[PDB]
Amino acid sequence: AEKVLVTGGAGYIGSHTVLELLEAGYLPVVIDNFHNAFRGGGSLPESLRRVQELTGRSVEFEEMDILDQGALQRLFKKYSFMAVIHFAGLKAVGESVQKPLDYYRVNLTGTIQLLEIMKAHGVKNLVFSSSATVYGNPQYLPLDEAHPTGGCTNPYGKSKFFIEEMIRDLCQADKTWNVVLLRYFNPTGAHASGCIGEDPQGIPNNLMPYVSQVAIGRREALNVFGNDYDTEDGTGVRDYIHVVDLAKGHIAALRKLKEQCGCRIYNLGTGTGYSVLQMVQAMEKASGKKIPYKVVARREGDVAACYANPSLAQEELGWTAALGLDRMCEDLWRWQKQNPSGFGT
Amino acid sequence: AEKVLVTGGAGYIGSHTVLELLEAGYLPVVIDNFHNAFRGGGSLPESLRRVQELTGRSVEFEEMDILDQGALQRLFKKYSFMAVIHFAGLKAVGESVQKPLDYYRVNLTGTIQLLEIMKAHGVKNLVFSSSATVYGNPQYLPLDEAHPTGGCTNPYGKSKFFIEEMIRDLCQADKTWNVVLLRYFNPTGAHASGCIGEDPQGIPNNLMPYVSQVAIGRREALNVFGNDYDTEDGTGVRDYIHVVDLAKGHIAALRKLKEQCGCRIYNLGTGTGYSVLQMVQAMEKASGKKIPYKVVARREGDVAACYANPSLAQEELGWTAALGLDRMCEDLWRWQKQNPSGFGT
Ligand SMILES: NC(=O)c1ccc[n+]([C@@H]2O[C@H](COP(=O)([O-])OP(=O)(O)OC[C@H]3O[C@@H](n4cnc5c(N)ncnc54)[C@H](O)[C@@H]3O)[C@@H](O)[C@H]2O)c1
Ligand SMILES: NC(=O)c1ccc[n+]([C@@H]2O[C@H](COP(=O)([O-])OP(=O)(O)OC[C@H]3O[C@@H](n4cnc5c(N)ncnc54)[C@H](O)[C@@H]3O)[C@@H](O)[C@H]2O)c1
Ligand SMILES: CC(=O)N[C@H]1[C@@H](OP(=O)(O)OP(=O)(O)OC[C@H]2O[C@@H](n3ccc(=O)[nH]c3=O)[C@H](O)[C@@H]2O)O[C@H](CO)[C@@H](O)[C@@H]1O
Ligand SMILES: CC(=O)N[C@H]1[C@@H](OP(=O)(O)OP(=O)(O)OC[C@H]2O[C@@H](n3ccc(=O)[nH]c3=O)[C@H](O)[C@@H]2O)O[C@H](CO)[C@@H](O)[C@@H]1O
Ligand SMILES: [Cl-]
Ligand SMILES: [Cl-]
Ligand SMILES: [Cl-]
Ligand SMILES: [Mg+2]
Repeated sequence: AEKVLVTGGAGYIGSHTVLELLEAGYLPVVIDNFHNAFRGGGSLPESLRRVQELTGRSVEFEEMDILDQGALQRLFKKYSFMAVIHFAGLKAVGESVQKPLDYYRVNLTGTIQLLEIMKAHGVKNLVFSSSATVYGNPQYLPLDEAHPTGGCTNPYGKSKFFIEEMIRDLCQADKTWNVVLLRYFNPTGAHASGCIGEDPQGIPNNLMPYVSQVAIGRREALNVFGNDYDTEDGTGVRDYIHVVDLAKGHIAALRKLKEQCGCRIYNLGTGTGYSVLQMVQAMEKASGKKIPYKVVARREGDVAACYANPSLAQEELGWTAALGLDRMCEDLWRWQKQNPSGFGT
Repeated sequence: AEKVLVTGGAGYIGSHTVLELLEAGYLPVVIDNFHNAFRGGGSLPESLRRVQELTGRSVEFEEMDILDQGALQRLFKKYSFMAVIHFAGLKAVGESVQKPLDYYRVNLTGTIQLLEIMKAHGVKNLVFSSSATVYGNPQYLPLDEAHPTGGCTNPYGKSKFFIEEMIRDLCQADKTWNVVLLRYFNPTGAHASGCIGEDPQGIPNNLMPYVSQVAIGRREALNVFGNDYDTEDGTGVRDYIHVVDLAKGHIAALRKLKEQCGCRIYNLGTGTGYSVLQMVQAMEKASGKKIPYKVVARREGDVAACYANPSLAQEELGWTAALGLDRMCEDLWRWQKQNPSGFGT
C-alpha cells in the first residue's frame, strides 16, 4: 500500500497523529529534524519509539529538514506516498517577533519546497496544520471558517496565513489537487497511556503545560496574563481541544482527500470556551494538587476570547471532538506525573 | 561599501535603472540569471552591453540565481555593498494565476534568501520592487499609500504583499534597517535612444509590447481582455509610467536611505490612468500604423481601474514622473521599430 508522509511527526501533535494513523491502518513515514523533539540515541525520536511500543506497529522514519530539497527529492523517490500531513514548522510567537526571517524561512520556504516536490511527484494530496490564529483578533464569536483571515499580529501567525493563501492558489490553479487545511484551536492533553504528551523545552508558552508544571511542583505559581478582559471572570477564554480528538480529525481529513475534495478548510475545536481560572480549577481537580496563581499584566497581542464554530467539520468531515475538560486534564496530569521531565529513558 | 547590488539588473526596469545609476555616479554590480533576459554576444546581457555604450561607463556583472545561496554568499563576500536594489522576480498578474508555485518560489524564497544574506553581512539598506497590485481591488481612487493592501487578486500581487509584510517585520525587529518599498504602477516606454527597452520572450503578457508588436506586424491583432468594466469605455484603466521615470525614482530611493529612513513605502506613478483603448489610440498615433484589436473575455487576476496618488513620493522622495503618454508611445515605438525582433534572435 501507499504511504502517508508525516512532516514534523516527532512533535506534539504529530506523534499523536502518527499513533492514530497506525491504529487506523495507515502506513506512516515520518520526517523530522529534531528542532523541537527529543532524540534518545536510537534510530527513532523517543516519542515515536514509544508510539511503536504502544501500537505494536512500526513507524518508518527519516531524520531530515524540509528546507533540504535534495533530501526531499530522494525521499519521494524512496517511498510511494499517497498523502502528506504537514506539521513541520516553527511555532514560538515570541521568538517569531524577534527573528522574523527564521520563521519566514522555515515556515514559508519549507512549505513551498514541500509543495513543489509533491507537485513534481504527483502526490497532490495534503493535510495542513493551520491555526485559529489566522483569523486575527475575533470580529465575532464563535469563529466560523468564513470569518476573515489575515491581518495577523506576529510573524508566526502571518506565516500560517500566507501558507493558507498559497495553498488556495495552488488548488485554484490545478483542480486535481486536494488539500485540507485544519485550523486548530488550543490543543491540550495527551494520549491515555500517559507515555506521550507535549514535551516543551524550558518555560512553556502555553497555559496548560504551565499549569501542569505548577501542579507537579516544577513552577511556583501561575502568572495569569490579565483579569480585566471582557469575559465572565475577566480572564481569557479559549477553546481547548484534546490532542487525541485533534489527531482523529487528521484521519477524517485523509478520508476527505480520498473523496477528491479539492481545497477544504475546517476548524478543529470543541465550540466550548473555558477561562484561565476554569482550567486551573479543573487541573486542581485532576491533579489533587493546589495551583496557586498571580495576576500579572496582559500579554501583548492576547484577546478576550477565542472559540470555534465546529459545525462544518462535523458536517463534512463527520468529526466532532469527543473528550471533555476532565479528560483533557486527567490525561495531561497523567503524562506530567508519569514523565515529570518529559522525554528520555 | 561603495557598490550597489542590483538584482535582475539585466531586465526591463533593471537595465534602465542600471543606466541611471551609472550616470548618477553610482557603481552597480548586477546579477541576473537570464530567465527573462537575453544573453548577449559576450558575457554581458545585450541590454547591459548597450547600456555601457550609451553611458561610456562599465557595468560589473555576474550571472547567478538569487535562489543559489552559495553564489549569493560568495558574491557578498566578494563585494562590500552599501545597498541593494532588488528587481529579480516573476512579474505577470495573469501568468501567476496558472503558475502560483513558481511565483512563490522565485519571489518569496528568492527574497527571503536575499534578506538573510544581507542581514548576515550587515548590508541593511534596501530598495524593493513592489507593485500597485498590493492594493488589490481598489476601494477608492486614486490610490494613496494608506489604501488597504492585501486581499490580492492574484498570486503575483500576493507574493509582493507578503514580501512587503516580511520587510516590515524585519525592520521592526531591527531598527537599523532602511528599506524603501516602491509600489510601481504600469511601466512602459523605453530609453530615448531606442537601443534598449522591453524584450519579452514569446507572446507578450502585457499590454504595450503586445500593442507594439501588432504595429510592427509581429502579431496579427490585439486581444482586449474585457469591455464591461466600470470604466469610461469599459476597458481596463491603468497608470502607465515611463521606465526612465521609474529608474530615476530608484536613485531618489537610494538617496532616501541616506537619511536612515527605516521602512518607507511610496507609489511610483504618474497619477493619470489610461484605458486600453486610449493606449491603442496613442500607439496608432505614435507608429502611424494600423492596430487591429479583438475584444475577449476578462483576464483572471485583473482589476477594473487603478492609478496612483503620487503626492507622497513627491513630498518625501522629492520625485515626480515627468514623461507623458505621447512620449511613452514614441519611445516604445522607436525601440520596437529599430529592434523588430528585440535584442537578437
Ligand atoms: N501546538 C499548538 O498549540 C498549535 C496550534 C495551532 C497550530 N499548530 C501547528 O501545528 C504544528 C504542530 O504543532 P506542535 O504543537 O506539534 O509543535 P512541535 O514543535 O511539537 O512539532 C513540530 C515538529 O516539527 C519539527 N520541525 C521543525 N522545523 C522542522 C524542519 N525545518 N524540518 C523538519 N522538521 C521540523 C520539530 O522538530 C517538531 O517535532 C505546527 O506547524 C504548529 O505551528 C500548533
Ligand atoms: N514590470 C512591471 O510592470 C512592474 C511593476 C511593479 C513591480 N515590478 C517588478 O519590478 C521587477 C522588474 O520588473 P521588469 O519589468 O523589469 O521585469 P523583467 O522580467 O524584465 O526583470 C526581472 C529580471 O529578473 C531576472 N530574474 C528572474 N528570476 C531570477 C532569479 N531567480 N535570479 C536572478 N535573476 C532573476 C530576470 O531574468 C529579469 O532580467 C520585478 O520584481 C517586477 O515584478 C515591475
Ligand atoms: C500570543 C500567543 O502566544 N498566541 C498563541 C497562543 O494563543 P492562546 O492565547 O490562545 O493560548 P495560550 O495557551 O498561550 O493561552 C491561553 C490563555 O491562557 C492565558 N495564559 C497563558 C499562559 C500563562 O502562563 N498564563 C496565562 O494567563 C493567556 O492569556 C490566554 O488567555 O496559543 C495558540 C495555540 O498554541 C497559538 O496558535 C497562538 O499563536
Ligand atoms: C507584465 C507586466 O509588466 N505586468 C505589470 C503591470 O501589471 P498589469 O497586469 O496591470 O499589466 P498588463 O499590461 O498585463 O495589463 C494592463 C491592462 O491591459 C490589458 N491587456 C493586457 C494585455 C493584452 O494582451 N490585452 C489587454 O487587454 C489588461 O487586461 C489590463 O487592463 O503593471 C503592474 C503595476 O501596476 C506591475 O506590477 C506588473 O509587473
Ligand atoms: Cl513505499
Ligand atoms: Cl530575523
Ligand atoms: Cl505552480
Ligand atoms: Mg464591530
